[PDB]
Amino acid sequence: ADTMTFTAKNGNVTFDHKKHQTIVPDCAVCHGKTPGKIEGFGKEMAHGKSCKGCHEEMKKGPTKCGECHKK
Amino acid sequence: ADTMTFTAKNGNVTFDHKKHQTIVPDCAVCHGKTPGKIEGFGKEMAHGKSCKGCHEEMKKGPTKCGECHKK
Ligand code: HEM
Ligand code: HEM
Ligand code: HEM
Ligand code: HEM
Ligand code: HEM
Ligand code: HEM
Repeated sequence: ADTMTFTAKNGNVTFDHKKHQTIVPDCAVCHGKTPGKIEGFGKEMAHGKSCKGCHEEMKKGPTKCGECHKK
Repeated sequence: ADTMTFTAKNGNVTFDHKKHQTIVPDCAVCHGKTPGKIEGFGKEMAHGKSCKGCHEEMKKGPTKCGECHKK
């Protein structure tokens, strides 16, 4: 439906945008004031606040390498 | 499901893999013998035969930078 697959040499990472919208109901959490592309998105942001950091803080969702990176 | 994102400093590239699976004759066109991770995939391959080259040769699909790279 609205799943984004981010390529990574160590295993692609599948992100269900629609599901995340259903459970994080404020776009601004991920996008600030402009839902759309996230400037700079890549490894550093994904391993920080844009992906892994939320999972770590909320104790829900993937935090170990292999939970995201699927060979 | 629905799209792949190839992160790039000059604008991420969104790629409808399923659509390409449908219209492009055989997985081997992009994957060789077996579908799996495309070793080396990146700028050189994308600007060559893996992406842009097909679009140019077959006169269908994006060949201009901004048609693929979106900020
Ligand atoms: C210590 C554990 C991890 C290691 C060693 C690791 C390794 C890497 C590496 C090497 C890359 C760059 C890939 C490339 O440029 O081809 C990358 C990117 C990425 N990682 Fe991880 N990763 C880990 C944990 C995670 C986790 C837990 C997540 C999910 C929450 C994640 C999500 C991502 C995403 C989405 C990208 C790609 C951003 C883009 O598309 O450019 N990683 N990771
Ligand atoms: C209803 C609230 C939201 C709206 C309206 C929204 C909208 C969008 C839009 C328009 C895109 C661009 C798709 C494209 O490139 O064509 C996008 C991408 C994205 N969204 Fe959301 N989103 C929302 C909530 C969220 C949430 C809560 C998260 C984090 C959990 C999130 C994470 C992302 C990520 C990682 C991308 C890919 C960014 C990129 O490729 O640069 N979104 N979103
Ligand atoms: C692009 C960055 C992100 C990636 C790659 C990512 C990836 C994932 C994956 C693979 C799952 C498990 C599969 C699923 O249930 O859909 C998941 C679950 C989850 N994520 Fe993320 N996520 C990202 C960003 C975020 C952010 C920024 C937050 C919080 C603000 C968040 C909160 C959650 C939560 C609460 C779950 C648990 C879902 C459940 O238990 O049903 N994620 N995420
Ligand atoms: C002359 C026009 C173009 C320029 C100047 C350009 C520029 C670039 C640059 C600088 C990169 C490397 C990005 C990075 O390392 O962060 C890149 C990679 C890439 N470009 Fe282009 N590009 C052009 C045309 C195209 C077109 C037409 C397509 C689509 C058919 C395309 C698809 C890609 C893809 C898929 C990557 C690889 C991103 C990744 O590593 O995942 N480019 N391009
Ligand atoms: C039905 C035929 C196809 C199958 C079964 C298939 C399967 C796959 C699989 C399993 C992956 C993930 C590989 C990984 O672990 O990274 C993948 C990624 C990819 N495929 Fe396909 N594919 C097919 C057709 C195509 C076609 C026709 C193209 C080119 C037009 C293509 C281009 C790509 C690209 C660029 C990736 C991302 C890079 C990568 O992850 O290796 N695929 N495909
Ligand atoms: C990973 C490499 C490639 C990338 C990033 C890429 C990207 C795109 C994009 C952005 C479009 C326009 C949006 C869409 O119609 O889905 C497109 C269309 C198209 N691509 Fe590719 N492409 C790739 C590889 C290929 C290859 C190898 C072929 C031929 C073997 C091909 C054939 C086509 C065709 C025929 C269209 C036209 C679809 C239509 O008219 O509706 N593409 N591609």
